[PDB]
Amino acid sequence: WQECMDYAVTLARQAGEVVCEAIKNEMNVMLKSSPVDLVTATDQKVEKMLISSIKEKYPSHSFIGEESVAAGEKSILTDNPTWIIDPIDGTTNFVHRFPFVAVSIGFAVNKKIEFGVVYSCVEGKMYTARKGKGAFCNGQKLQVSQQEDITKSLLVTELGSSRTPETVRMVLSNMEKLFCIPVHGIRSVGTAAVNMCLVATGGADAYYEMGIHCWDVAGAGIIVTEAGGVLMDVTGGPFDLMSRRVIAANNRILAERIAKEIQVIPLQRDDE
Amino acid sequence: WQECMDYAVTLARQAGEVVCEAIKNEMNVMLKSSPVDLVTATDQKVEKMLISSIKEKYPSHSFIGEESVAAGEKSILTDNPTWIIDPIDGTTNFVHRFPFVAVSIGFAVNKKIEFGVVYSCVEGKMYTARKGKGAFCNGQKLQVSQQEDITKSLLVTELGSSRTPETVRMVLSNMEKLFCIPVHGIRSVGTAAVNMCLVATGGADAYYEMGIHCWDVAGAGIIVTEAGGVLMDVTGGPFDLMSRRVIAANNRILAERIAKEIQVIPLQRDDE
Ligand SMILES: O=P([O-])([O-])O[C@@H]1[C@@H](O)[C@H](O)[C@@H](O)[C@H](O)[C@@H]1O
Ligand SMILES: O=P([O-])([O-])O[C@@H]1[C@@H](O)[C@H](O)[C@@H](O)[C@H](O)[C@@H]1O
Ligand SMILES: [Gd]
Ligand SMILES: [Gd]
Repeated sequence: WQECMDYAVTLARQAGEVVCEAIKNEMNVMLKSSPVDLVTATDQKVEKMLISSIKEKYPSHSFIGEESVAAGEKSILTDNPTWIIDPIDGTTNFVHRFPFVAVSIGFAVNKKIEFGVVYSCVEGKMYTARKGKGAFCNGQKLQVSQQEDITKSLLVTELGSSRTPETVRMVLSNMEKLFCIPVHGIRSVGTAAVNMCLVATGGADAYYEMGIHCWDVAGAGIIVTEAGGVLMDVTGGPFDLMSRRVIAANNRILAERIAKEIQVIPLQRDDE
Repeated sequence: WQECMDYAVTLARQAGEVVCEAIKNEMNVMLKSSPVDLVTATDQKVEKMLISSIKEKYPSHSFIGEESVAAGEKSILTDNPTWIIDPIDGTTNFVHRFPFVAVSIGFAVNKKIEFGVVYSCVEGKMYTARKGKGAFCNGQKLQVSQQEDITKSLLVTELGSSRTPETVRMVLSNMEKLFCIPVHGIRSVGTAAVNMCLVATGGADAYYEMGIHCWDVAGAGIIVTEAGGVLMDVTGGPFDLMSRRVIAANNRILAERIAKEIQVIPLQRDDE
């Protein structure tokens, strides 16, 4: 898989180049499932580039990509080598020129992530992680923080892409519950992949969200775990990649405390 | 004042060097008025340095600083030249190594800000602005966004430092109103001065908050205005540096629409 991975880092750098040239130019902003679910031409062409490049070298492999699943392809994860691609994680940031946009590639064999690559092109930061080998940013090794006390922790989360009132209501009240524990604070930079890479560096202690997709988190998940952190479902159980929920923490102590505090929001799975 | 200003830029870059070497070392964290109201040796160290060097060169000038006020100095603004200083805006970010911390200096004469310098040391970003002379980031000229439609805007705000349940419920309730207009999104980077600097560059369309202080916003306010933005009280009234409240928007249409939507929290003024 190291060949696949070496190839992946090369593709991520190239697609990052395209994303960061486009971010300063004029854009065609179109709508996906709602007025706040957006897509530009750059989302579409970068995903096209990546999928057809990988298919060339590795014609037997499977793909799950955002814009492809949007085009009618299905998100069904099987045992076959599958590349899980978000061409632009943080499309709303991109459209606004808010300076956090990531290219994300995860690679799963037997439904387990083997390596992940996250390229934050505006910052010039390349995060990579291979199962068993550690996590790196620009060739430097990452470690999660050591905080075990929730009342001294800094959390990252997002409000999400739903404006359904009851949903929005549970998101905000889950926030209030954690805020008033109290925790030191809560941050939102606008993309799941970068929020998670900030946990891996030890800049934040935990990230949680409900509503994300498998493509938003596949690459960054192995970066957290290889840096020493943990992935978990909001029930407190095992992380389920197709479930649309994630807690990504420095350790199980903080992970479990969050799970205990927050209420589950009902969501259709990626595999339904 | 250009000599004062050139001096200020030199001082901010210097102090930024202290902050950003300190951030990679262990801190003893201390509390002020609450368990989420944090201070370290560096906040105090840096403010002392800053105030000595200025009044070394400018004996007649007045000073307002966060840790000085915590040491019993009073935050009254006269017509005298006054340096308004936050050594570290983003102390909780600093403590955690969350990569957004700023040194902030504003300079007021006759109770109006003449110039402002904000140094985001981890990114190596120096934002400066002088009345009538424009806004710059590392030599590059800033311009706010053109967005006049609130339904297509991206906002920044912070949950703040109060854990009083009445206040917190108001903060989130105001959030919910705006989120559900709907706006494209809401981000939180953890420091007012950096939040406001993101508005000046055009990356975010507007920032608002209640509960901040004159030292959090004195430097970055003139950077937004010289980039073409507007400042305003959340009441709809004129911005008031001592009122603990601010909207910093790209334009009047957005600022007034926000004031309309949100309710005011009663706050103790800085000059009281
Ligand atoms: O659409 P996108 O920018 O690729 O992915 C985004 C995620 O990174 C973010 O965590 C989530 O809150 C947004 O709703 C959206 O899903
Ligand atoms: O205390 P500090 O780090 O100098 O300044 C911080 C501000 O930048 C931030 O906008 C606010 O939400 C925090 O409560 C705090 O006031
Ligand atoms: Gd995306
Ligand atoms: Gd401060």
